[PDB]
Amino acid sequence: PTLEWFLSHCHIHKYPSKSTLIHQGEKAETLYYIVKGSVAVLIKDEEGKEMILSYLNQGDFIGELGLFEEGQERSAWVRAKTACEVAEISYKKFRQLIQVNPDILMRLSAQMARRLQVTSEKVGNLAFLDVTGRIAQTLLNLAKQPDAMTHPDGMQIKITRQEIGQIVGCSRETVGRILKMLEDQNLISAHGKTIVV
Amino acid sequence: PTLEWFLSHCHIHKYPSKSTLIHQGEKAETLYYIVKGSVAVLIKDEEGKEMILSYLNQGDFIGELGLFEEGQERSAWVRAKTACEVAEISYKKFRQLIQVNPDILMRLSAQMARRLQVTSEKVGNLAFLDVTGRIAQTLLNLAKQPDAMTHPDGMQIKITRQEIGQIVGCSRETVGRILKMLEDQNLISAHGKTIVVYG
DNA sequence: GCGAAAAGTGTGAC
DNA sequence: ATATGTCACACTTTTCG
DNA sequence: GCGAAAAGTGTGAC
DNA sequence: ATATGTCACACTTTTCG
Repeated sequence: PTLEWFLSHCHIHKYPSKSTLIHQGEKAETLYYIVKGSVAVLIKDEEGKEMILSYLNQGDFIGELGLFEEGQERSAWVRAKTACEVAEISYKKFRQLIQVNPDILMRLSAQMARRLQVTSEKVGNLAFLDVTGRIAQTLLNLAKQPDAMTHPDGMQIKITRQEIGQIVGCSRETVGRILKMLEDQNLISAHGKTIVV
Repeated sequence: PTLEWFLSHCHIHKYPSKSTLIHQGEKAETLYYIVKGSVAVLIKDEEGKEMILSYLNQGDFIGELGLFEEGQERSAWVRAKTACEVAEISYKKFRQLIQVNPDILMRLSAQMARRLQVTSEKVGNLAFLDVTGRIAQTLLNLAKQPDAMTHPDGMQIKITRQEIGQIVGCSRETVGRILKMLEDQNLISAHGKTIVVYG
């Protein structure tokens, strides 16, 4: 609909998996769009520890926060979870496409709107739930979003305790002994893959 | 400017301190705007422990997360920190107000860009810093807010150690202690009103 | 500006 | 208290040419 | 579906 | 190896009518 006139004016690129689309602090000049695939947003403490803030996918805009004031820089990091085709438009041409048609600027804002809600939750979990709890929300919320494939009884999913470790914010081994205390307790089963029940 | 174009379409409302302007469950259908005053956004623990997410000052929009979808609830709480003339429109008259002068969709979206930056940072702080870390930072920030009196040396923040405990995610006593330590180092001076930068 | 009622705060071994 | 992190390395379990 | 690295992971007790 | 949460209430400071 609106997207094709939009998606026409962009330069399109294919990023191999694990590439770095965006760097923290780099000066924000380009908006992006995930035409194919998925990406990861994560930030970093000067002493190297990193935390995933979210997974983004086909349909979502990227690097939109730089768009509204200028001077500023990329707020987070965006790596390629897998291959992607990314339409890229300078802020400037986009600042224009909005003057022609108001619909794409909305299609952005809706996007930032649910992300400001999904993020605020994440603050509350970090502050109210102990790790064990955050991990069960992660294993629920993960095991549903499109990556997840319909297990007979309780969807399945592929995640490393390492990575659960950077969403929940604890470490592979604590993620470890706890996860098991779930299999035992009986609300999940796992072995490389994680079978939610 | 057309912000006035906006208010002249809106309808004000006077609130008093501590009054909860929005509540975490109800249906979003109005989009506030803070004429005069400050308000605080916070969520709650399964039993009441609050966690203030951010304060919102005059010239801010409130409850704009429903504006882009139907039948979504209000996601947090918002209580007047002070008195607040808070303008109102409704979702639809607002969209009707958009397809005409695109400007304020822009002025709203911009505020929602900052918020995700600030909130992203907060999740950095909770996940990376330890309490003295997070409390120093809270103090760097509030020292920087709009509601901060000037002091010869440093900024005079006015605040309740109970509040810092909420903002930061720690209990009341932990704040009291840390606050003490920082004074001993001569980094602040406290007594209800606090001064950041020695004293 | 008054103070009385309400709200805020330390303390310390687990 | 009570919850969670941090150590080394041989260990699985998953990678793919 | 072949094995061989490459990843990813469980110790425990401070 | 560690940090911060806990519990009660005299005592201190803020509120607001």
